[PDB]
Amino acid sequence: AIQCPDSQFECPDFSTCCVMVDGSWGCCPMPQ
Repeated sequence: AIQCPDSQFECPDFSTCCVMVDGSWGCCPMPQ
C-alpha cells in the first residue's frame, strides 16, 4: 500500500496507482 501524488486517495497492494481517460485517478489491477 503506497501513496501517489496528484491524488486524494491511496492504493493497496491489490492495485497500482493509475489514471483514466476521463481525467480522474484510480487504482488499477497490476498487469499479470
